[PDB]
Amino acid sequence: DERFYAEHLMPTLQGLLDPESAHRLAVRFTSLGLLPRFQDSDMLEVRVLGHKFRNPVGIAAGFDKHGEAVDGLYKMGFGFVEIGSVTPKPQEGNPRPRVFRLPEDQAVINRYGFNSHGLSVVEHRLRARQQKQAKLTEDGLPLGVNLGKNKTSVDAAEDYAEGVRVLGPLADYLVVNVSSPNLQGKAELRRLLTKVLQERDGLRRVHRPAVLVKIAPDLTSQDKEDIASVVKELGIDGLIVTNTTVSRPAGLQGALRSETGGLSGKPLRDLSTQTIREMYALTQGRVPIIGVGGVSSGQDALEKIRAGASLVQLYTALTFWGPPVVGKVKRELEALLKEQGFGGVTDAIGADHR
Ligand SMILES: Cc1cc2nc3c(=O)[nH]c(=O)nc-3n(C[C@H](O)[C@H](O)[C@H](O)COP(=O)(O)O)c2cc1C
Ligand SMILES: Cc1c(-c2ccc(-c3ccccc3)cc2)nc2cnccc2c1C(=O)O
Ligand SMILES: O=C(O)c1cc(=O)[nH]c(=O)[nH]1
Repeated sequence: DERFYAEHLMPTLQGLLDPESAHRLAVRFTSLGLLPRFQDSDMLEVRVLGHKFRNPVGIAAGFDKHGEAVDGLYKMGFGFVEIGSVTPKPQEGNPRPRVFRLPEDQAVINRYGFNSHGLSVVEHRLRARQQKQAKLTEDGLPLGVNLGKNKTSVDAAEDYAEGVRVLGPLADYLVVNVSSPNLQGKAELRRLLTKVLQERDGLRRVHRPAVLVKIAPDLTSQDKEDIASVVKELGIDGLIVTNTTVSRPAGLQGALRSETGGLSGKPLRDLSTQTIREMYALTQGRVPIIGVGGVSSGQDALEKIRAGASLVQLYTALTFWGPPVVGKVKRELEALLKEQGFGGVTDAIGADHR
């Protein structure tokens, strides 16, 4: 069943379809609940900032950009779902092809360019299931919403504020995405996050989400220091670490390795894990981190948890392994936690800094 997807059904779909087309079909299948069938280990439960997560494996932003398949993503086994990026006004993104497969590297390059249905459409989609989500979140399945700016946009801070106001009420956490491959200084990021956090605080208590920043793996050491400073200063709720990389590590073998765009998957794994490690030390383990980048196995997840991530996201591994990947990562993560003498996931967060 997991062997069937990895060895036969998934390679066949890839052989028959352009990646963006296959992305669209995946979303359709998931939206209709056409999914295969592991559940409910108490070791895997984690309570980040008080909110409780049933397992720590979520679907990264970008797969369900417009909130069309949220329920089917929970049905796949994910412990939380993140949708987006959503831009305020609708925009078409970049011309096609804009998604490229690097199978020799177990990697993807994409330059979607924030194709977004827009805040209004996503709002209605989320409003159509708002009370369903309330009960889901209560039973350990929270929802996150990832916000972008429009490309023709004038005030970037205004775009993120609109997102906070329109979609903040529907979200358990919000993500200010400032790390798309397709900002000036520390004082500029302080001005943006201060506006975002102010709009957030103006929402009613039961509609007041956590606010996380999502950062690139391509930051200089000074950028990471600056983010860490502003994050602790302004009381940002967390970090998502990392987005895709505009770097092109050596030894990438795919023919399409020189396409412009963000590289995801295995070649990002350890670069992503080292940024977690770095951001966790700079914030004294005081800020929750969702680790994302190249994760496709228990060991990939545990390395990021030991590095300081309280939760992990994946995306690219789903395009190779199919929906069975979620069960696989969960099953392995529980086995290695035991093996290594951890009581649960919470016992392991940051365990590498002792
Ligand atoms: C095709 C594609 C589209 C993506 N779109 C977004 C996006 O809209 N917003 C965002 O914050 N990240 C986006 N991402 C990045 C993922 O959220 C994730 O950070 C990145 O792919 C690294 O994870 P992975 O190697 O497990 O896929 C996208 C990634 C891919 C591959
Ligand atoms: C194969 C695939 C998938 C994919 C295809 C099918 C399924 C699936 C979902 C539910 C049931 C059975 C299969 C999931 C993901 N997504 C993608 C998403 N974004 C970019 C690229 C891709 C690709 C790709 O061409 O590399
Ligand atoms: O083009 C996009 O929509 C996009 C791609 C990506 O890799 N990361 C991101 O934040 N946005």
